[PDB]
Amino acid sequence: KPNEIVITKSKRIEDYVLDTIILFNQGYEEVEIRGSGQEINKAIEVYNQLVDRLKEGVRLEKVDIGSERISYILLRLKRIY
Amino acid sequence: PNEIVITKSKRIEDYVLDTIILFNQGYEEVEIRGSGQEINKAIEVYNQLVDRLKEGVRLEKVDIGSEVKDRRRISYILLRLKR
Repeated sequence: KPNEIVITKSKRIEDYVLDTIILFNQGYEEVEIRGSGQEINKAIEVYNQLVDRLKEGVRLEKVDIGSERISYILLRLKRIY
Repeated sequence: PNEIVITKSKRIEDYVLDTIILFNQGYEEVEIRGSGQEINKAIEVYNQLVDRLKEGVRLEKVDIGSEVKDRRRISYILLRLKR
């Protein structure tokens, strides 16, 4: 659960990127990022900024989409050393 | 033609109608692309196709990323749906 992030309106994209890299740095090899509704685009932009930084060092392990009546996306990312 | 790009003008139900008609016309797989704001919209099109077609439609592939469109950087989602 500490490597499970929910994207909300509260923080900037860049804050969630830093949150994710800190979790990776702390030894969680995988982090889940969840976004729903208007924050699906935000979650994808968090992923894009992570890839921009880490390149091969991060891998998109799994993408789930669905409804929970609002849409959601769930991304599983893996740090690779 | 079976490569749909979601915009702000059309409603979700028109894209749903669009996809089902492509399915019946012989396009077994339809691609739905949404960028930036319309990522959430594209997923909603998918969810309604599921809500009406149930197991008659399968999510084959989901791509996410960023790219440059009309010289602005945008996030995108690409959904490939199979009938």
